[PDB]
Amino acid sequence: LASFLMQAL
Repeated sequence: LASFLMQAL
């Protein structure tokens, strides 16, 4: 999940 939110960056 973290990566799915951090993809914004």
